Amino acid sequence: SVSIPQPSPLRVLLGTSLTIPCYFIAPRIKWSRVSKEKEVVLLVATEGRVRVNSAYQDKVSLPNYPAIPSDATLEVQSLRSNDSGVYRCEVMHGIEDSEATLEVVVKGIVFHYRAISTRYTLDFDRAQRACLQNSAIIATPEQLQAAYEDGFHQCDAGWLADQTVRYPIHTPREGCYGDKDEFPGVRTYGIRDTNETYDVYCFAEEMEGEVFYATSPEKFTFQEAANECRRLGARLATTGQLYLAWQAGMDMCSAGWLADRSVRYPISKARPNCGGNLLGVRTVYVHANQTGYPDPSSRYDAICYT
Ligand SMILES: CC(=O)N[C@@H]1[C@@H](O[C@@H]2O[C@H](C(=O)O)[C@@H](O[C@@H]3O[C@H](CO)[C@@H](O)[C@H](O[C@@H]4O[C@H](C(=O)O)[C@@H](O[C@@H]5O[C@H](CO)[C@@H](O)[C@H](O[C@@H]6O[C@H](C(=O)O)[C@@H](O[C@@H]7O[C@H](CO)[C@@H](O)[C@H](O[C@@H]8O[C@H](C(=O)O)[C@@H](O[C@@H]9O[C@H](CO)[C@@H](O)[C@H](O[C@@H]%10OC(C(=O)O)=C[C@H](O)[C@H]%10O)[C@H]9NC(C)=O)[C@H](O)[C@H]8O)[C@H]7NC(C)=O)[C@H](O)[C@H]6O)[C@H]5NC(C)=O)[C@H](O)[C@H]4O)[C@H]3NC(C)=O)[C@H](O)[C@H]2O)[C@H](O)[C@@H](CO)O[C@H]1O
Ligand SMILES: *[C@@H]1O[C@H](CO)[C@@H](O)[C@H](O)[C@H]1NC(C)=O
Ligand SMILES: *[C@@H]1O[C@H](CO)[C@@H](O)[C@H](O)[C@H]1NC(C)=O
Ligand SMILES: *[C@@H]1O[C@H](CO)[C@@H](O)[C@H](O)[C@H]1NC(C)=O
Repeated sequence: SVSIPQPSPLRVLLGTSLTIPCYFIAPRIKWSRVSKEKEVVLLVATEGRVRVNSAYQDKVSLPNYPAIPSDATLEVQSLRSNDSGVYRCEVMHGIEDSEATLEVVVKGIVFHYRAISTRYTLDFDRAQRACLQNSAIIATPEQLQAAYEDGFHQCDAGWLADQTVRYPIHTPREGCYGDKDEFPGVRTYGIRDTNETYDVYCFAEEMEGEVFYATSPEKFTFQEAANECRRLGARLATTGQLYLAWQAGMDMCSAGWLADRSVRYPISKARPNCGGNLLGVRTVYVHANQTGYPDPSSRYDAICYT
């Protein structure tokens, strides 16, 4: 008689802490998560002891077990996008066993943003407006830490909502060592004066509409792309909306204009000729050091948003 007294699905933000109450009426508690075609066992508990999946140590626990033997409440800390899925609370008592499920959707995505004024040109105030102009708000360290645990690697320092300047690193290297040297993790410069200029990390929570490509035989200049999205009853998508679209699996091997006068394209399948065997939002720059948005007269597709 296992029950989870919560409506499904449950939608929570990236970087927060989750609590799934599970009650039931010597028993063996087993928590699992079903995401795509895979299933992961989070923890197993019996006789007052909790064995936790090695990769989820300190992240998941039973805060009320075994102090209350019939309370299998699960707590998940530092919610990532890969912590989304169908959570199963399973209890066994001898040959008997029942279960309850709850689908959890972790909303949001963190992305690095280099502005049209180019590298390290955003002070704390302009770092905040760049996110607002891209369907997002400046990210918190908790959100950046969660994105790093999802594999985010970016060797560009950027402002954060707590007036710190950080960047996440998985593969330490000359130029990306920071304060942490060869150990992986999110580097930090500490709290910085607001007049200092860096990039920024933005957190896009959600979007109501859909992102789609609009093209033509001879492509579009930036202003022609803006008119084409308008003609179709839409508008140019922002960088934040493209990242959310990519997160939902959008793939298009063609660069296109965005509302911030940038040129990007999403890649969800790693091919050599499309994205260079990399996944994510690829940005086209003028100079090889990833500086300078393309000239507005350059011809690209239009990335629209309903
Ligand atoms: C105050 C005080 O004092 N403070 C303190 C501190 O101190 C500090 O510290 C700091 C630290 O931090 O440490 C420092 O800083 C530093 O400093 C130094 C000195 O000065 C510096 O240096 C640094 O900086 C850095 O550096 C670095 C280096 O350099 O290294 C850098 O790095 C970078 O990073 C980044 C980020 O992560 C990255 O990204 C990079 O990398 C790169 O990248 C690039 C890019 O991205 O771009 C790349 O490239 C690329 O790649 C890709 C991939 O692979 C590719 O893809 C590409 O290519 C392309 O591709 C494409 C595709 O898509 O694929 C193509 O296209 C195509 O094509 C094809 C053929 O044609 C076609 O097919 C297609 O299409 C298709 O088809 C077609 C036909 O066919 O027809 C058509 C249609 O269309 C379709 O269908 C196409 N596609 C399309 C779509 O269209 C193309 O072609 C190609 O091109 C690529 N690109 C290229 C251009 O190539 C690469 O790879 C890579 O590499 C990196 N880099 C490198 C070099 O590596 C960074 O960034 C930076 O940052 C600094 N740092 C920082 C962070 O800042 C300072 O100094 C001091 O003061 C301390 O520390 C502490 C403790 O003690 O404390 C405090 O308080
Ligand atoms: C997190 O989920 C994204 C979704 O595409 C996936 O690409 C990435 O590999 C996942 N990371 C981890 C560490 O599971
Ligand atoms: C910010 O202001 C301080 C104090 O006025 C000044 O010394 C410093 O050069 C400025 N920083 C930058 C990055 O311009
Ligand atoms: C990037 O390369 C271009 C072209 O050589 C150069 O003008 C520029 O100074 C370089 N660095 C930065 C930080 O823009």
